[PDB]
Amino acid sequence: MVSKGEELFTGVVPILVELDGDVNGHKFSVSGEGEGDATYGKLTLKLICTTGKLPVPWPTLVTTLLQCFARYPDHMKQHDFFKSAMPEGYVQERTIFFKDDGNYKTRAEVKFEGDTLVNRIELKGIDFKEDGNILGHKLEYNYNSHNVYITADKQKNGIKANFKIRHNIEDGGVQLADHYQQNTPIGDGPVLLPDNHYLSYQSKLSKDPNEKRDHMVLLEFVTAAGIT
Ligand SMILES: [Cl-]
Repeated sequence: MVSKGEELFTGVVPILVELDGDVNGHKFSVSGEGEGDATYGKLTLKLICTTGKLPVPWPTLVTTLLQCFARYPDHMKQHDFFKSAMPEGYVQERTIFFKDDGNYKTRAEVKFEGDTLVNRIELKGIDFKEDGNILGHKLEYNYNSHNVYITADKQKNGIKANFKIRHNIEDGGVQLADHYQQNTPIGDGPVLLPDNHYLSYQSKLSKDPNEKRDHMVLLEFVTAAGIT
């Protein structure tokens, strides 16, 4: 295989996610577990709000709460930065602009801790309207399909990405969330720097019928594309 880190994703990998958030002073934490299967580009997570009631809609946290589980086609294997940075991992940082509303800033470390892939995140949100679509909880509990556009950032030995999420509004149009992303390796080992391509995402949100805590079950299907 074209990276040593790629070897770590040939089977099902257990996942842990931990997020600490503060949006307009409303603090919260989220803990999740699940598994990823990069051979099929699939991951499943159950995420719990461990502080009680989540003060923002679950859909607004989907992108923050594992691009190393993308399925890269065989002809694209030299473009998989994410797996090449494993097991030491990478930092993923974003600014997320909600149109006509506030923004999230996130910093995450995605790395192996033993045999488990862990995503540990800090999120800060500011400038939200208390009666906007986010703090007013006006978003549908569902998720559209999007492309994440990736380019190399050789100066940082990493990558950049951008994309636009469309969150359906209950009885309305959509709330846009414009994402800007950077990833840089944590380790010093060599990584794969890609040609321009994209990750095609499809996501499904659901609930565990036996779970009484505030939670989200998230299934993502992720496939790299955009190179002939
Ligand atoms: Cl929600």
